[PDB]
Amino acid sequence: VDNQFYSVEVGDSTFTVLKRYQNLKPIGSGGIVCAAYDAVLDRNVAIKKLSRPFQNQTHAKRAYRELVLMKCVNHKNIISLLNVFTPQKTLEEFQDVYLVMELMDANLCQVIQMELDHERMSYLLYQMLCGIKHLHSAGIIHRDLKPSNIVVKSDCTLKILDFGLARTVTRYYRAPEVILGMGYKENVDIWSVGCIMGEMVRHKILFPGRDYIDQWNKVIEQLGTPCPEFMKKLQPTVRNYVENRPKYAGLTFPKLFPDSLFPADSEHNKLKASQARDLLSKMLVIDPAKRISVDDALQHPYINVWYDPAEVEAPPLDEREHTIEEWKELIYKEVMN
Ligand SMILES: N[C@H]1CC[C@H](Nc2nccc(-c3cccnc3Oc3ccc(NS(=O)(=O)c4ccccc4)c4ccccc34)n2)CC1
Repeated sequence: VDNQFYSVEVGDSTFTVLKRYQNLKPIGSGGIVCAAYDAVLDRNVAIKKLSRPFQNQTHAKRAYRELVLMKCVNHKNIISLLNVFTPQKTLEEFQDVYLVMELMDANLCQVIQMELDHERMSYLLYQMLCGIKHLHSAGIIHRDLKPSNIVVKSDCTLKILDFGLARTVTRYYRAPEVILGMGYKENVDIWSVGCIMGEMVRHKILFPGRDYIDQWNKVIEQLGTPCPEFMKKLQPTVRNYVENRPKYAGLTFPKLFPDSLFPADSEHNKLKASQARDLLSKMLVIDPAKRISVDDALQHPYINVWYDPAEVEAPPLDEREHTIEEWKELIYKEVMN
């Protein structure tokens, strides 16, 4: 049963996988990820090694939620699992989980460093929004979208790699309502998409900062101090702190995103430029009550040329604390079924 597996050294770690997976190359560390050729499917795959994911509750809750959710969702813009396995034979010896998905070519950090035409940028954006809408329809509100957890192929197809934060580290993309602990709804994810869109245009992180204080300052000093209605939705403590900040009017969007940042040589590109700038202005809106929704962003002219009911309207529960040993059991049952 273990002769089904072989081991190879990859850097500082050891991968022990099914024999079907061949010629492993490292493509990411931080679990460990390898590219591989899969002889049964005749295609390339990415193999992720979770080492002792039950070693603490943070690793374990995340790993478990991820595994479970991969069955609560089938959609081309979201990560899909081809295979799950462990080389260990019994609950007692169990250590590692390996997860296999289709191999993609790049993450969004890499694409952000490139200039893109409007057709590519808009298609990428459309796919993000489709994936999010599918998620929201399943009751999953992500709240942690970022360029590092989105991946693309050379043909511009896109996938979201994880399922976000639970109902209960890079933070530049987190919504104001998250950063300020204020409660949220579906369009909390529009903010992050706006941060990503804005970065793709400017080639610079919009709201960089070593901590949330820093981040909040970078947000208001560019977008302006938000309205009184927004302030009055904050808790006494946080509202105090946010209202006693140096005030700002902020800048308009032609100044935040000058005409020289876009391709605007032809009439096609001049028009798409102003339309891009319009969508940004509906997305980077501090007050969730005034921020565009996902359905409305899909209907926007910059995005809607791609619209397709098939992709947009595809069909769609406890969260609790446990010890290490209980997590190890929960997780092992999920990889074994
Ligand atoms: N420079 C290029 C970047 C893209 C690379 N191709 C590629 N294709 C697919 C996935 C990845 C990838 C890269 C780095 C880290 N993770 C990657 O993929 C995964 C992310 C999350 C996964 N889910 S998870 O359960 O492991 C997870 C999610 C969130 C937190 C913890 C664990 C993956 C599961 C199986 C296989 C790959 C997974 N990378 C090729 C090289």
